[PDB]
Amino acid sequence: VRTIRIYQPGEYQPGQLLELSPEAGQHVGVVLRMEQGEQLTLFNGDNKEFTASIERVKKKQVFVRIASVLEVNRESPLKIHLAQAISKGERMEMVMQKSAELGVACITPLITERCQVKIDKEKMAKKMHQWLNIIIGACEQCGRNQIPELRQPVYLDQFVREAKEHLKLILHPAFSKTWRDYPVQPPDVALIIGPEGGFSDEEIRLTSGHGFLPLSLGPRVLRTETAAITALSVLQAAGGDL
Amino acid sequence: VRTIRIYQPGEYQPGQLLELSPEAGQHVGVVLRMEQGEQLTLFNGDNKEFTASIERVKKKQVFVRIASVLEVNRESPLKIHLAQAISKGERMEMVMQKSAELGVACITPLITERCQVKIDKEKMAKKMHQWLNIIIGACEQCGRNQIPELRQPVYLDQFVREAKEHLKLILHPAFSKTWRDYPVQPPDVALIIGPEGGFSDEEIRLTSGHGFLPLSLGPRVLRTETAAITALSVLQAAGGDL
Ligand SMILES: C[S@@+](CC[C@H](N)C(=O)[O-])C[C@H]1O[C@@H](n2cnc3c(N)ncnc32)[C@H](O)[C@@H]1O
Ligand SMILES: C[S@@+](CC[C@H](N)C(=O)[O-])C[C@H]1O[C@@H](n2cnc3c(N)ncnc32)[C@H](O)[C@@H]1O
Repeated sequence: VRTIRIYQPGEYQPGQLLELSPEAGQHVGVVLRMEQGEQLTLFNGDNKEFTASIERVKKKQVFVRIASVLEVNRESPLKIHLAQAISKGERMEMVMQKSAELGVACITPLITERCQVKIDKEKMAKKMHQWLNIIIGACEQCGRNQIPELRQPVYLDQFVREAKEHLKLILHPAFSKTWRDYPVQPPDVALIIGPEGGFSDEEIRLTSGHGFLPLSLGPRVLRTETAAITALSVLQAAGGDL
Repeated sequence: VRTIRIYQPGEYQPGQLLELSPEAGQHVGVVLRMEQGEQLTLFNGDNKEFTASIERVKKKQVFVRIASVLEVNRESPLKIHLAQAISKGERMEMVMQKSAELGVACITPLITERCQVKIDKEKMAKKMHQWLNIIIGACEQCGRNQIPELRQPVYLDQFVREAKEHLKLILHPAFSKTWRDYPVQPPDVALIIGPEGGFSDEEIRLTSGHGFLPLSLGPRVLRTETAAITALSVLQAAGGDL
């Protein structure tokens, strides 16, 4: 059995008793049901890991004894900024979880013409909150000791205007080329993946106007959430740490 | 936009009047509520797309008239054999779907040491039916006109003994070799992926001894079902049609 990893930002040092955050301590003592003397690895989002053991469980609060600090970085050298068309429900959560597993540096939810979602300020905020916790959960899972940035949703126009990454790719069949036709390598990539219905010709004219080049992923139509993970897999395997 | 795709095995020809299989009629007649006169693209599993029109719908009996046949092959030239350790519930469903979207040729459900599944012949024949249907659904969605082969569950020990693919790979986070260290090319490749708990040292011992060579997918630990998506994406990108 592997050791449990818990996100706990902030600075602290070995030998120090730490009171776990509300969510951290509620994860450990309540959800995981762990007891005094059990072991834990904490990470702070800054690429450090802290070995620890549970000493006192008082209600939902959890106190942990730090054993040692170690600098452990599992980031890819290829920084990909995913711009993912918003899908309803579980598929978007799937993308949030697995794109973090695949080293994604930064995620922008994208509102595009053929997205089928209701854009409510209250609703969007809840989604953003839920998405960030899924990301942190995936980072506890996969070993990343730095949380990827989850940026506020923007329309296609804004994102394509502000995009400054050195390689800029959109998943779209027309005039597309495979990963071998592009210079996939650090520093960074902007990657647009669209909604189930795809993109309008006007949207392609706008993205193509701002330097986004068309990338294919084989002759089979991939689902929207499949396409994110496949695209990240292929780009990391080409010019990252896969 | 594009016509609804329905898997319909068997032999049939342009100009025939054809009664759809019960599951196909259920899908067309009840789920999708399709009307007489609407169009279907049937595929029989032999890289043929039949254009047909719905001539009568009576609950879940559906009769179509075949108009034309077109040979259309969306199979990867790399034949990948995924042997996926069996995981709980919806994780394995994701593997079946994504791997068919990704062009997998053959799937073997795999029983490894740390799998936590009750070996029940009633459960397992049922589960094999549910996995098959997820696969078939995936070919309908993604455009494969040929169903991947779904084999019976076998234990790791037997699978590794019997494997005959020209390139054999075992996926484990504590490896360092990447896809670039191997001749990933036709005809075929066998790939072994572990459960949520991974492989034991004994299993790594066993598979290495039977010629499965070590493959890593970067320094982050992927969920069992993420690893199937990433591994197939990378292998199709390297030697298939991605
Ligand atoms: C990834 S798809 C999202 C929709 C997905 N089919 C679903 O069910 O949710 C978004 C757009 O990406 C494009 N796309 C999908 N697979 C592709 C591929 N293999 N090569 C190039 N573009 C692709 C398609 O044009 C699609 O309209
Ligand atoms: C959740 S992982 C198993 C974790 C477990 N603690 C272990 O490593 O022994 C499930 C499967 O995904 C595959 N996998 C996950 N990350 C991988 C990586 N970075 N490189 C190669 N295989 C990986 C392995 O085949 C593993 O058995």
